[PDB]
Amino acid sequence: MKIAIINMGNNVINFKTVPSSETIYLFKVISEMGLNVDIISLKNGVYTKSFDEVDVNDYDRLIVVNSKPNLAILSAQKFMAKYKSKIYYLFTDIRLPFSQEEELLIKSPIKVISQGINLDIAKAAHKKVDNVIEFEYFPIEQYKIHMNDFQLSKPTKKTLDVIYGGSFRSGQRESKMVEFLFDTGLNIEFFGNAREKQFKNPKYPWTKAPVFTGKIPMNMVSEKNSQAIAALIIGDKNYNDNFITLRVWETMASDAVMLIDEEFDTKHRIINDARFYVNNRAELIDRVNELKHSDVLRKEMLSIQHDILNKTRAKKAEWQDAFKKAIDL
Repeated sequence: MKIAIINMGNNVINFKTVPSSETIYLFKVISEMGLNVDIISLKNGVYTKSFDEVDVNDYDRLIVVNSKPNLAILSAQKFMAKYKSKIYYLFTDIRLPFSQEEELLIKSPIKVISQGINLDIAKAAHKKVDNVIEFEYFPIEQYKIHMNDFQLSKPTKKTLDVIYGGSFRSGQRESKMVEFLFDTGLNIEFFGNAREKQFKNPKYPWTKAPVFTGKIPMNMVSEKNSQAIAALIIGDKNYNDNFITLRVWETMASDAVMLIDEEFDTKHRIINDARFYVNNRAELIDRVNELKHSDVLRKEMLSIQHDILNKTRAKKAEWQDAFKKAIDL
């Protein structure tokens, strides 16, 4: 069968853009499943084919990913509007559900392959889509760990207590970042798209902020994380008890102990060990001190999380088969 992948919102040509890179990594892992795949974009290149150089109905399955209208957007729509079969939408971000004069109207039925295990959240987010639509769960984010050259970080010299990478997402996220990363009295670093000046809501007061550092190359999350004793996984609305994110795997792979905000995984799906979960600032402080004072606890926890990462990678074949079934192969 011939499969084509389209990035609905961004242009794809190289690794010099976060959205172009993730698309190329997905393409790589799907190709490696032993599938004839192409990426359709604006231009022809070492990784893509241009919309005008391919025939839309030349492909048997069409996979769509996504991450102010522009060229990539209008072109993708036009292309999909001429496609005559079912479109497979990878639902990887709660804020980015599929969404849509005649040359742009998509009429094909749409199957949403949800990264989150709770399909009701997936159904509610697309309640505005009139197209015939069906839902299925698949852990898409494991694509990074099934990369053939994925590796676990090795013992690193610690220069930080806690590290957190992320962008300034307001609301619960803002409230949770202030709760776990501010006024702790620990040596904390916050890397990514977030600046101290953004934390100006009188609703969430704090005295002392963590060290904010820039973004880091999207292939060094684990190495950045390894400089710390622990790395934190913070909850977000609708992600909690639903999605597992790339940050979880990147953090699990690192030399830093992965501590998870309880509210993000109340059933303890990620790791069935209470030691890895914290409910508030007090617990994070106590847990980090325990880790700092017991090299034995720290090493034990690390080997447990690396173990969980490894069993998961051990099921690569079944993950591949599940993916194919999800795209009706």
